Amino acid sequence: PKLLYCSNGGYFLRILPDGTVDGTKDRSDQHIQLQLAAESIGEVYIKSTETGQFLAMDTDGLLYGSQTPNEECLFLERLEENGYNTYISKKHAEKHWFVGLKKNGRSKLGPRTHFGQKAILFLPLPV
Repeated sequence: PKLLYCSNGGYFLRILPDGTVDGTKDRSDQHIQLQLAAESIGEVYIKSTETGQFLAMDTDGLLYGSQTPNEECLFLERLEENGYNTYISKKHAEKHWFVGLKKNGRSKLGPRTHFGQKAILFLPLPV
Protein backbone atom coordinates (compact mmCIF):
# COMPACT_ATOMS: atom_id res chain seq x y z
CA PRO A 1 0.00 0.00 0.00
CA LYS A 2 1.42 3.34 -0.76
CA LEU A 3 0.55 6.97 -0.93
CA LEU A 4 1.35 8.31 -4.42
CA TYR A 5 3.03 11.72 -3.98
CA CYS A 6 2.75 13.81 -7.10
CA SER A 7 5.58 16.31 -7.13
CA ASN A 8 3.43 19.00 -8.57
CA GLY A 9 1.45 20.77 -5.96
CA GLY A 10 2.41 18.00 -3.56
CA TYR A 11 -0.96 16.14 -3.70
CA PHE A 12 -1.57 12.47 -3.37
CA LEU A 13 -3.36 10.67 -6.19
CA ARG A 14 -6.81 9.95 -4.96
CA ILE A 15 -9.26 7.67 -6.74
CA LEU A 16 -12.64 8.50 -5.30
CA PRO A 17 -15.63 6.26 -5.10
CA ASP A 18 -17.67 7.84 -7.77
CA GLY A 19 -14.75 7.04 -10.06
CA THR A 20 -13.41 10.57 -9.91
CA VAL A 21 -9.62 10.70 -9.57
CA ASP A 22 -7.90 13.86 -8.55
CA GLY A 23 -5.44 14.84 -5.93
CA THR A 24 -5.38 15.68 -2.34
CA LYS A 25 -3.04 17.46 -0.01
CA ASP A 26 -4.62 15.39 2.74
CA ARG A 27 -2.64 12.34 3.88
CA SER A 28 -5.30 11.13 6.16
CA ASP A 29 -7.78 10.54 3.31
CA GLN A 30 -8.12 6.79 2.90
CA HIS A 31 -9.12 7.07 -0.67
CA ILE A 32 -5.43 7.79 -1.43
CA GLN A 33 -3.92 4.53 -0.24
CA LEU A 34 -3.22 2.86 -3.46
CA GLN A 35 -1.42 -0.28 -3.99
CA LEU A 36 0.51 -1.11 -7.03
CA ALA A 37 0.64 -4.49 -8.66
CA ALA A 38 2.61 -5.45 -11.70
CA GLU A 39 1.07 -7.06 -14.75
CA SER A 40 4.51 -7.98 -16.21
CA ILE A 41 7.83 -6.14 -15.95
CA GLY A 42 7.66 -2.40 -16.32
CA GLU A 43 3.84 -2.74 -16.27
CA VAL A 44 1.93 -1.80 -13.20
CA TYR A 45 -1.70 -1.64 -12.04
CA ILE A 46 -2.86 0.91 -9.54
CA LYS A 47 -5.87 0.27 -7.36
CA SER A 48 -7.66 1.75 -4.37
CA THR A 49 -7.22 -0.34 -1.28
CA GLU A 50 -10.25 1.39 0.05
CA THR A 51 -12.70 0.75 -2.84
CA GLY A 52 -10.75 -1.62 -5.15
CA GLN A 53 -11.27 0.59 -8.11
CA PHE A 54 -8.56 0.74 -10.69
CA LEU A 55 -6.71 3.68 -12.16
CA ALA A 56 -7.49 4.06 -15.76
CA MET A 57 -7.37 6.42 -18.69
CA ASP A 58 -10.10 7.29 -21.16
CA THR A 59 -9.43 7.68 -24.77
CA ASP A 60 -9.66 11.35 -24.00
CA GLY A 61 -6.94 10.66 -21.53
CA LEU A 62 -8.99 11.12 -18.47
CA LEU A 63 -7.76 9.31 -15.49
CA TYR A 64 -10.76 7.51 -14.15
CA GLY A 65 -11.57 4.85 -11.58
CA SER A 66 -12.83 1.56 -13.01
CA GLN A 67 -14.54 -1.10 -10.97
CA THR A 68 -12.80 -3.86 -12.92
CA PRO A 69 -9.29 -3.85 -14.56
CA ASN A 70 -9.04 -3.63 -18.32
CA GLU A 71 -7.16 -2.34 -21.38
CA GLU A 72 -7.21 1.03 -19.82
CA CYS A 73 -5.99 0.21 -16.34
CA LEU A 74 -2.45 -0.74 -17.35
CA PHE A 75 0.38 1.69 -17.02
CA LEU A 76 3.97 1.72 -18.03
CA GLU A 77 6.21 2.61 -15.12
CA ARG A 78 9.51 4.37 -15.55
CA LEU A 79 11.83 5.27 -12.82
CA GLU A 80 12.86 8.74 -13.86
CA GLU A 81 16.13 10.39 -12.68
CA ASN A 82 15.01 12.61 -9.84
CA GLY A 83 14.10 9.37 -8.29
CA TYR A 84 10.49 10.07 -9.27
CA ASN A 85 8.27 7.75 -11.20
CA THR A 86 6.19 8.28 -14.23
CA TYR A 87 3.25 6.13 -15.38
CA ILE A 88 2.62 6.03 -19.06
CA SER A 89 -0.79 4.97 -20.01
CA LYS A 90 0.00 1.88 -21.97
CA LYS A 91 -2.83 1.91 -24.42
CA HIS A 92 -1.59 5.42 -25.19
CA ALA A 93 2.11 4.98 -24.81
CA GLU A 94 2.38 5.95 -28.50
CA LYS A 95 1.38 9.49 -27.59
CA HIS A 96 3.05 9.69 -24.24
CA TRP A 97 -0.06 10.07 -22.16
CA PHE A 98 1.19 10.27 -18.61
CA VAL A 99 -0.73 10.06 -15.37
CA GLY A 100 -0.40 13.48 -13.85
CA LEU A 101 -2.01 16.03 -11.59
CA LYS A 102 -2.00 19.68 -11.91
CA LYS A 103 -1.03 22.21 -9.35
CA ASN A 104 -4.62 22.78 -8.45
CA GLY A 105 -5.31 19.11 -7.63
CA ARG A 106 -7.33 18.23 -10.73
CA SER A 107 -5.86 15.53 -12.87
CA LYS A 108 -4.29 16.25 -16.19
CA LEU A 109 -5.80 14.97 -19.43
CA GLY A 110 -3.40 12.44 -20.95
CA PRO A 111 -2.91 14.44 -24.07
CA ARG A 112 -1.86 17.57 -22.28
CA THR A 113 0.82 15.86 -20.36
CA HIS A 114 4.38 16.00 -21.65
CA PHE A 115 7.60 14.50 -20.54
CA GLY A 116 9.66 16.93 -18.59
CA GLN A 117 6.50 18.23 -17.04
CA LYS A 118 6.36 18.53 -13.32
CA ALA A 119 2.83 17.09 -13.07
CA ILE A 120 3.98 13.73 -14.22
CA LEU A 121 6.43 12.79 -11.48
CA PHE A 122 5.07 10.81 -8.58
CA LEU A 123 7.08 9.61 -5.60
CA PRO A 124 5.55 6.53 -4.00
CA LEU A 125 5.54 6.73 -0.29
CA PRO A 126 4.67 3.99 2.17
CA VAL A 127 1.05 3.93 3.30
